[PDB]
Amino acid sequence: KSVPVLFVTDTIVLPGMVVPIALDDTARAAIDAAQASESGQLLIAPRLEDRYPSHGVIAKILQVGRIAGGGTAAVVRGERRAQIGAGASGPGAALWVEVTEVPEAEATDEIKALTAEYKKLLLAMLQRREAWEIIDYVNRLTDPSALADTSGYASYLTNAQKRQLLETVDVTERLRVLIDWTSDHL
Repeated sequence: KSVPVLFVTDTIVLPGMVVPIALDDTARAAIDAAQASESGQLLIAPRLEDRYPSHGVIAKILQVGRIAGGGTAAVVRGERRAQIGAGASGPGAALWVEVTEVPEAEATDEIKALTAEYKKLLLAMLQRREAWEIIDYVNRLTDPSALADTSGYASYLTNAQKRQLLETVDVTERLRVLIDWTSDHL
């Protein structure tokens, strides 16, 4: 399964997040490519360093629009993690990658304990932010991955940390590292 890929340097999109992305040359190429395709699918991947990243997030383009400063951003919603395979030039002038579905994770009882205690630290950290409205939603949230998502929007995590979350398909590994980073709130 082949999709146009857009590399981000300044956000990270995890499954479920909705983010604007300022479109550079490479990026509008990808956006154009995705809007032509059957599926409209867009792969969102962290910074290219010396290798294709192991994983990106399949995303749906919500809206493409001009923004302050004369440039354009695309609003995208992350849908699911995908493993990145082979690359090629493709339709349009986009970079195209073979992707495959990640396996979904069964609800281990220790995942539920990890998710429970990450939720406790998150609510404290949100309470420190006076993010009262978000505390409302986070209270109703039980989906570990969807909860693990929340930290993509966190301003106290580096984009390197967030990339490490993206590339960690293991939920119990994700929750644990999130517990550590969120537990840095002295």
